[PDB]
Amino acid sequence: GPHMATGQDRVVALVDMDCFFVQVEQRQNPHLRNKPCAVVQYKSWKGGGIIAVSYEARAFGVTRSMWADDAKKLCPDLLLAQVRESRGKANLTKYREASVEVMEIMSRFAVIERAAIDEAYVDLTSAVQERLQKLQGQPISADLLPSTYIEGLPQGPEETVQKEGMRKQGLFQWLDSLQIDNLTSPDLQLTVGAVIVEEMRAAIERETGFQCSAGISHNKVLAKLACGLNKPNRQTLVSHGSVPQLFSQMPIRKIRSLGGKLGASVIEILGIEYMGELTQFTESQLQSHFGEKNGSWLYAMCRGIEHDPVKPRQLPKTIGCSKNFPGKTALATREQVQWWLLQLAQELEERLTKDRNDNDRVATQLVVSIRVQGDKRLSSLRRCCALTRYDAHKMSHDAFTVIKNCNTSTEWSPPLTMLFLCATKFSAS
DNA sequence: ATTTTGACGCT
DNA sequence: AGCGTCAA
Ligand SMILES: Nc1ncnc2c1ncn2[C@H]1C[C@H](O)[C@@H](COP(=O)(O)NP(=O)(O)OP(=O)(O)O)O1
Ligand SMILES: [Mg+2]
Ligand SMILES: [Mg+2]
Repeated sequence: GPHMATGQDRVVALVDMDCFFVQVEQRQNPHLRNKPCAVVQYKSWKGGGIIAVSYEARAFGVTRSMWADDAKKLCPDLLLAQVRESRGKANLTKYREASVEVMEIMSRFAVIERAAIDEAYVDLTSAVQERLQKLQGQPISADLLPSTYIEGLPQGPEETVQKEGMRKQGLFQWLDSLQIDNLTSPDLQLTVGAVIVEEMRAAIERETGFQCSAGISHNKVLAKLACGLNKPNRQTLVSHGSVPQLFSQMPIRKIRSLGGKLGASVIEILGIEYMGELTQFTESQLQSHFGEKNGSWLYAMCRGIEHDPVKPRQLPKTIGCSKNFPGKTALATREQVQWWLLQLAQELEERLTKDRNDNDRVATQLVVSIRVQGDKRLSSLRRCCALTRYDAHKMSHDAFTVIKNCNTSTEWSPPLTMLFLCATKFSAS
């Protein structure tokens, strides 16, 4: 009753760029704008692998991971932009730099947690408190929320036939119901959060040209889920009260962290399909099947409650470079292995030197990882060494030294299907 | 031959 | 420390 926490203490947003790498390339090349477009890496093997797809191309069925030759079978007029290749490998610098543009804009509004190259969480609790104080009892106009959806609305009792009509009808129902007079109202706090996110998204688009979607809720899992509900170029508010109906038909795998083996086990062991069905288990039952940590997390999450903080971290914690060597291209000679370690180490050196100048820090550990032909696991072996000098020849030599005894017997066997260098354990400089 | 990353958990 | 999970 009066003591049941409801996980309504925070306002959290997740901002995710729409078809991000495609938009970077469309900004650079106006010929690609408003077209079915994709970004591809490599070209010789089946036209290259698609890693990003414009919404116009998705309408034809083009997806991430498709070979470009096959995408062309679905979408003959598909336009393609190629990832830069340097030193024999795909080089993602352009997208990392565009990411920095967006992150630097978002951080003007609030503390952000960089969650991936194109998305960040925002803890808006303090900003909402401030805006509620400058704005005192003044109602919030629908004009302040021109691209916001209220999940679950409209409900109940003809513009309803088109999607913008429905959006406005749901928003009107929501705002009509709001009580602006209580500064402690969670629903009001979320609404002010959404106003701020509209401002943030407008700033991102104005200052970079890039469009994005966003979720606004009380925690990161719900913000992330909300964000995906009305992509692209829209934002979605998931209130605490919307959770029971939303979760009643939500496949377990759609919640972040449950998309893999753990989610599959939740489905298989409990014989359920949707997140809401989890409410019928005690915390102890869930802990018994999935462990203390997972059990408690699931017990709270299925009720819309999660406490994971927005971490104050705008910069990546590691800087890595990897290359796969599939099928017949697997590395089978000592010289091959050393040459590719050098290529990787040279890209890594460039990125580390820039990072040291920009961010006043230095990496102190080098992690070397390899995969052997036949092993399905991403990494077959991982070994570390000291990272004491930003020198590509030294880093590549040290990596060879730490992995050379994996070679069973001038020849390398079994052939290597992946090399990976990662700089870790940063200290201030 | 789904590539190139990145964060965090378990022991 | 080294491996495993999940993710974009
Ligand atoms: N498996 C993968 N491998 C390589 N790059 C990937 C990737 N998944 C994503 N990327 C890269 C390429 C992507 O552009 C970028 C962001 O990933 P998203 O946010 O998952 N997808 P996007 O922004 O394209 O579309 P929208 O969000 O509107 O659905 O990260
Ligand atoms: Mg995105
Ligand atoms: Mg994303």
